[PDB]
Amino acid sequence: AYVQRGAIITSDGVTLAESVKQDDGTYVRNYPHDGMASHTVGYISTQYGTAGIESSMNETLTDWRSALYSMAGINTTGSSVVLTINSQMQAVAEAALQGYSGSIVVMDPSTGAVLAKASSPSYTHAELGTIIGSQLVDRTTQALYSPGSSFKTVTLAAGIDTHKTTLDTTYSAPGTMEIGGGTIHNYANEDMGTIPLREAFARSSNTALAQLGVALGADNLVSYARAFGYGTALGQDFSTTPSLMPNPAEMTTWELAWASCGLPVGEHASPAGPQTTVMQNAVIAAAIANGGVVMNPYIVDRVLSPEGAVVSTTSPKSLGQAVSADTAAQVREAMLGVVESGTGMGARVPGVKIAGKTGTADVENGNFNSFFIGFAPYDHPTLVVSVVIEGNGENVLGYGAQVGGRVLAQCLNIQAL
Ligand SMILES: *C(=O)[C@@H](NC(=O)COc1ccccc1)[C@@H]1N[C@@H](C(=O)O)C(C)(C)S1
Repeated sequence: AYVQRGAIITSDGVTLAESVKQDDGTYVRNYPHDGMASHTVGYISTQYGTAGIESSMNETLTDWRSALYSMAGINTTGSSVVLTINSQMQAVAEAALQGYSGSIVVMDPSTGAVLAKASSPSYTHAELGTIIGSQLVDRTTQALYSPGSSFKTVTLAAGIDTHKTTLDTTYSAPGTMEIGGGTIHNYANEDMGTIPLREAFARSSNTALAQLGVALGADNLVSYARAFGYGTALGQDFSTTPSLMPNPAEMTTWELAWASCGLPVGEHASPAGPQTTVMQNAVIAAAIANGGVVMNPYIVDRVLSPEGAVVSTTSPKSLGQAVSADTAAQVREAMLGVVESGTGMGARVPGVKIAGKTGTADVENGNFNSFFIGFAPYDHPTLVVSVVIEGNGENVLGYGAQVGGRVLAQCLNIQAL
């Protein structure tokens, strides 16, 4: 502890972590704006473990002289870390989760840079010096959720990219339908008649999208999911638990039908899926917004020497092209429909074209979660949002979309400055 640890700063210059020298000789870790991006800034605690940047960039932040403790402070001084996080967007995301459990990720679609990353409930660093699904879980990257209908984005992308369907192709979308010996149902058993795929997607018909998933087959469904990041521990410089899909060979038709609507119901050796992180949902939206090119997200922009010189800069890196540019353009158009006339009207913001996909998924004892992935502006997107609002007793139907749209609009205004 005699070696001064480097600082952690936002892209807009807000210091979130500093080490301060003491007369004693040692350094104490200070956290200005304590409470901001806590899970991302992280900590090193005996009781609570290690997390975030303090942990992952520990060496950067962290010979004859080594044998002398009195000289530790002299030779080495840790380098600082500038994050991609913008403090104003981070504040926007934190304000939007007040009163709720869940998370939000805002990301640049062309690079995968994480501009805001918020999990709720959260905590302060002061609180770690006391006794405390807890606040410590990072719901953006280390909690897995059934994505529900937000995953239809992947089903749609795969259907179009394999040239098995088009947005104007019609589908029967009844209230209930037998598939693989089990029943699939639209929400509220709504019978929508025969409708084009773009409308089945905007209105989020499970019966229609399940039919597409069965037409694709398990290999295709899983393969496309993986091409968007499933099975990868996303993040160049932060830890994300991989999103999961089953071994396609173990899937049944009924399982496949539900999986295509974002509900993991499989029973077999491999995991049931899809199970997703919010960060993964953001990566999917970004890929779609970025002409199909998937980017490995990152949260460190650059590293600075104690003197203030740039030691290294992170380079954006692609995880591949999951779908063609033509496919991505069709998926974007379908997502515009979700917001302009479908289940995502709550995301609309006057004067800006926002596109996205909603989902709602049942969890334990009558609880359900609301999801939204989206991007803006529709034409030439410069931001992507991914949201989950956990209901845990409260009815949060459509909340993801409302939070998502509000966050995108506020972040676009910040970008314009
Ligand atoms: C996708 O998520 C869909 N979900 C369902 O039909 C199951 O939905 C619910 C579970 C619990 C409580 C209420 C609904 C279809 N898409 C949803 C969406 O948010 O887009 C939906 C509610 C419109 S139906």
